Amino acid sequence: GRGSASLPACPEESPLLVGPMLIEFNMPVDLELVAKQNPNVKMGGRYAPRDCVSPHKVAIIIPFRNRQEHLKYWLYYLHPVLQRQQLDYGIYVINQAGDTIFNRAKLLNVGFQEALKDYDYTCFVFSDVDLIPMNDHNAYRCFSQPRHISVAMDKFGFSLPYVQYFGGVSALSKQQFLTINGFPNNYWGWGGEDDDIFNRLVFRGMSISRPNAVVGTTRHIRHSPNPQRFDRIAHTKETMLSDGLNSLTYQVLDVQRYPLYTQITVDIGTPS
Ligand SMILES: O=c1ccn([C@@H]2O[C@H](COP(=O)(O)OP(=O)(O)O)[C@@H](O)[C@H]2O)c(=O)[nH]1
Ligand SMILES: [Mn+2]
Repeated sequence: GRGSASLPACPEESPLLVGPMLIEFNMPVDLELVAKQNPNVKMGGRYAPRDCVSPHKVAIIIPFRNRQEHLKYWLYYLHPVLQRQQLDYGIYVINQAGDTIFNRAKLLNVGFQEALKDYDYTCFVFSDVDLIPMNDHNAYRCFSQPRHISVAMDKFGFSLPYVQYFGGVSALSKQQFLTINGFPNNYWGWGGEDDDIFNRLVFRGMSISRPNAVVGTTRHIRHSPNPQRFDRIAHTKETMLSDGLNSLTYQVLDVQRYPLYTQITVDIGTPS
C-alpha cells in the first residue's frame, strides 16, 4: 500500500481542544517568553499545522492604537488557542497613526486589504484587542454564514445585547466580505459601525452564524450600559456600495514583522 501521498485535511474539529480556559489579566506578559513557549509560530505571527492541511486560511485583524498591554494579553492567550484549532493563520495589528479620532471599521478594511498582499487568505477574523475567548471550542474561522464569535461577553452579563449585535469578534469569509463591499469607512467614533455591517450582511441575504453560547463566552480587559441597536438601515442600503472597500484610501507608514504579529501603521485620514 506504498506510494507518494498528500497530507490529509485537518479534521472537522480539532482533537487538541481543551475546552474551558481560565482567563486573567493581573500578571505581566513577556513576549519573548511567549514566543519561546510558542516556537512553531513563525515571524509575523504565522502558523499552520505540520501534519494536516487546514481549509481555514485565516487573517486575524486587530484594530489598534496605544493598547500595547492589552495586545500582550491577546497574544499570550490566543496563540496557543489558534494553534490548537489547527488554523493556517496570521496576526495583523492595524495601528492607526496620529492622534485624531479613532476609526475601528476603516482599520479593519485596511487589514483585509493588506493581509491579502501577504497571502491568499480566505477567511477574516476581526477582533478587538481586548476580547479573549474563554473556551477553545469557539472556532476562530469562517462558516456558511457570517460568524459572530464573541456572543456572550462578561461585560454584558454573558448575554447577547440584542439579536442583531455583531460587535467584538466576528469572522467573514473573503466571499462574504467582498459581497457587502467591506465595512463603512466613515464611522469616526459615531458608534454603530457594527450595526451598519449587520445591515449590509442582511441586505445581501446573509444571516448570522453563532457558536453555542456556553462555549462562546469571552472576557473583556477593563480599561480606564448594554449597547442598543442604532437605526440607519436606509442609510446602509443607500451607501454600502459606494462606501467600503471600493472607496478605501490610506497610506501605509510602517510595516513591522514581530515574532508574534505583523503591525501595519497606517494614516487613514481624518473625518471629511
Ligand atoms: O484608542 C483606541 C480605541 C479603540 N481601539 C480598538 O478598538 C476596540 C474597541 O474599542 P473600545 O475598547 O473603546 O470599545 P467600544 O466601546 O468603542 O466598543 C479596542 O478593543 C481596540 O481593538 C484601540 O486600539 N485604541
Ligand atoms: Mn474595550
